Parts: sequence; structure tokens; C-alpha cells
Amino acid sequence: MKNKVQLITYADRLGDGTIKSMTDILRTRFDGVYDGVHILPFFTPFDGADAGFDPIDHTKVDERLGSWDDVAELSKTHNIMVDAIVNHMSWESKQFQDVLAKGEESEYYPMFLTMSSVFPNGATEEDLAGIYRPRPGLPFTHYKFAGKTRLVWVSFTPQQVDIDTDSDKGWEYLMSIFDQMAASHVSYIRLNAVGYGAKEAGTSCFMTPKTFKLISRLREEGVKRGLEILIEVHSYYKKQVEIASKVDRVYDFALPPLLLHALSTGHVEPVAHWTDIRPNNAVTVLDTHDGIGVIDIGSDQLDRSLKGLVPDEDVDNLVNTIHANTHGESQAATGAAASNLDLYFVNSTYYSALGCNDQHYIAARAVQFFLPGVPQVYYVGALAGKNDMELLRKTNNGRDINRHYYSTAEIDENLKRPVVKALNALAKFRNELDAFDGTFSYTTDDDTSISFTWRGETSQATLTFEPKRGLGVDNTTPVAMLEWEDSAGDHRSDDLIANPPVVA
Ligand SMILES: OC[C@H]1O[C@H](O[C@@H]2[C@@H](O)[C@@H](O)O[C@H](CO)[C@H]2O)[C@H](O)[C@@H](O)[C@@H]1O
Repeated sequence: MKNKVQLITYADRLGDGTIKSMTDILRTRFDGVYDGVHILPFFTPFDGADAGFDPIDHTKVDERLGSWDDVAELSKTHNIMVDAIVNHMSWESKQFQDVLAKGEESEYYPMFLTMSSVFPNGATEEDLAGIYRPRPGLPFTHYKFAGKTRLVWVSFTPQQVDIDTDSDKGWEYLMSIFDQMAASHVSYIRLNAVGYGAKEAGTSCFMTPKTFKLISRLREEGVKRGLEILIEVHSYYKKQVEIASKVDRVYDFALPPLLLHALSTGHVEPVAHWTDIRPNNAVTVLDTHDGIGVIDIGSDQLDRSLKGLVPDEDVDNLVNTIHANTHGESQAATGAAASNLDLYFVNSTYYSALGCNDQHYIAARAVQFFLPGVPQVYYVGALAGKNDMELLRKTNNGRDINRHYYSTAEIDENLKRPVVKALNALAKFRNELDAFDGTFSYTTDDDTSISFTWRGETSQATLTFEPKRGLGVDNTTPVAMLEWEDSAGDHRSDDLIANPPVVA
């Protein structure tokens, strides 16, 4: 995966509302800034309950958005990342509809998992109780095959039926997705919900050996088509290091909340700790299309005794710090959970989570770009967007607070702001300076300061980070100094907004 900054965006929420318009905005307004892009699900349909992650036909672009040729067109300039939903598919798909009509006579009957598929011999209470769950209840719902009532395995919603990833039809389906991705010259594949993709009795059915056997089989099938794979997994941070050592690339879900903590308090030990242990085969982010994950830093869900990178109280304070900085907007968006250790995510834009503080925000991006891994910037964050209460009150969907529809007018208006111009100049710096293709090193004091250093062939750069120097939502004190060496010798920048860095 190229070591340049990528953009995460919906096709219809960045420009006129299509892949062509998205590609236009990308090329015209962000040349040299984002040379790659993760296009969020654009299949048939894209405007369902789960905003593209519940497609009926994974193989077909939503004709309202464009076509696969638009993807191929965009590939001539930008590396493209796309989601591959491997765990499940729509019950409205023709494959599953056929199983309902024809039952065991159906061509696709082996393609879908049932309780019998995994538990031919009966299941105990411990068998079903130990299954890892992202959603409440048991992962089963009622469907009638021909006329016989059956318990179909469903990890998320009853409308998304899990497929047998070891069956021929299920695998044939996954390869139809891969073949279309490779046909349109997609570079990277984000394997959605792959952690649940393998079921075996007696296990949690989440990241078991059979799961790593599936990821490796999908890897080899991908390279055979020129496709690199990436796994998305939210879990306890020690499981994250375990997983990252067995796969090609993972997400760094710990950093976003860790930077919210450090910018809220000033304590940099948790960040220095994470820097030392984190997997470096990662994709770094601050915001995503979902809420801010706090589970990731992050007591274990099943066994509270395993403590995260900060005490449970600092996790509670982090959730409440977001509620305060947004003045209750994220409360309206986040459904209460009685306690904050029971929260998965907090719904708010990352800019608003910082109280819209420019100095704090640019610093967070700077740290993101200076840690090993390929950085991504979510489109709302690329525009330093605030929470969208109107869409939230229209759709009643919590995550829409961080999914604003940006017309080309709104993009060019927000492009006039200095914080936006600083981020663009920062990504260009991150892409243009060849120091980042070299070797990484870091130093720390104790709690006040931490310095991130990259030294390459023709260039060097160091980022020092002192959140102590400026505390408060309304504090304008720069908390990140930058020094770097290039063709024009040694240079410095003590303010990354007013004095954004440039390369020779
Ligand atoms: O389709 C449901 C969601 O899938 C992805 O997010 C999941 C996350 O919410 C949690 O359940 O963990 C799993 C496995 O790590 C994630 O796949 C999408 O990112 C999300 O947008 C979908 O709603």
C-alpha cells in the first residue's frame, strides 16, 4: 500500500452526488493532497438502512451513483480502496430468495449458515453463550426454507444472512466480487466483518484459527488479482496486536481516542506506550464514517479485569469530555448505555469532539501522519466539519451527525478556512517529503513532551508534541512544533496553521 495520504468519502456526499463528481472534486481541489481514496459502499442500493453496508447486490454499482467504468477511470490517477462484505449478504438477494422457495433443493442452499450447519450435534448453553456478539441476543432468526422453519445464522441484523465461507457457492460468490474489483483496477480491499466470517463449534466464532485460515485464503486470492487486503477489527488492544502480527494490514483504532485524551489532559505516556507496542502495518485514522470508538482503549468486553491503555475512569471522562466539548450534541446523537464502559462508539465529528479547536486538531493530524502506517482522512475531517444536527433530526440516525452532504459550493467555501488549508498543506508535506519512506524513531520526556522523528535519504523531520502548553477548548496556543531538513537545509515551524510547512 502506497505511503501517501488517502481520502475516505461517500460518493454522493462529496460534490454533485456521483462517482464522477466525487472524482472531479478529488482531482481539482485535492491534487497532491490525497492521491488515494477509500470509496464507501456504492453498490445496489447505497441508501439502505446501513448506508451502503446492506447492499442487495454487491456486484452492481448503484446506477444513481455511476458505473464500474467510473471506478476504472478514477484508478488512472488515484489508488482506490473498496469494501468487500464477506461475512453476510442481503436476505433479499436472489441466492437467499431461492433457498426460501426451493429449500434443500436450492442451488444455493449450502451457501448460507444455519444453526445445524455449525452444530449438527446439539449446542450446549456454553456453546451459544460464548459466541462473541456485536449486537444483542443470539445470532439466529427465523426463515422458512420451502415450508420448513429454520434458524439462520445472522451476526448483525436479521436481514443480513451469514454465508458459509468454506462452501463452494459462498466462495464462488466472494470471487465474483473480487473479479469485479480487479476488473475496475481497485488497489485495496477492506474486508468488512471478516472477523466473524468463520464459524466453528465451541469457539467464540470471532478471530479463531479458522478465521485466520480464511483471511490468508482471501489474501492469496487477492494478490492473484493484484488486490491487497485490509481487515477492520474493533477489539481489545492486546487482541489487536495479536491479530496485526498474522495479517498484512489493520486499522489503528486506538489513536483517535488516545489523542482526545492527551489533548484533554496533557498526559502523553499512554501515547508513548502505544507508539512502542502498536502494530506498524496499520492504516492510521482520526475520524471514520462511524462514531469514535472508545472500546479500543478499552477494557475487554467479556473480561473487565483486562485494563486498557488508560483506567476505566479516564475512558468515562473521555466520553463525557466529548459530550461537554460538543455541548450535548453527541448526547443527542449517542444512545445512552447506562454506563460509559458499555459504550462502543460516541457519535460526533472529530473536529467537534475537540470543541472545534484548530491548534488541537492540526496537532492530532500531525501525530497521525508521523506514526508508522498509511494515513487516511475522512471527508468530514478533511473539511474540518462540525456536527450536523439537521440531518440527525431528519433521519434519527445517530451516525449521520458525522455524515454531512457536502455540495461543491460548501466544499469551496470551507476550503477558504485556514485550518483546512493547514491540513491540506500538511498532507502534501506528508506525501512530498521522502523522509517518511525511511526509518522511524521517537523520544519522550515523562508526561510533558514526546518527539516523533523520521530520517530518510535526502530529508529528515521531527515533530515535538506538548499538549500541556495549551489546555482548553478555546486555547489558541500551538501544541506542536515542527523541524525538518531538505534541499533548502534546516527549517522550522512553531505554528502549523499560520505557518504551514512546505518542501523544496
Ligand atoms: O454492517 C454493520 C457495520 O459493519 C462495519 O462496522 C462494524 C462495527 O460496527 C462493529 O460491529 O465491529 C464490526 C467488526 O469489526 C464492524 O464491521 C461498518 O464499518 C459499519 O459502518 C456497519 O454499520
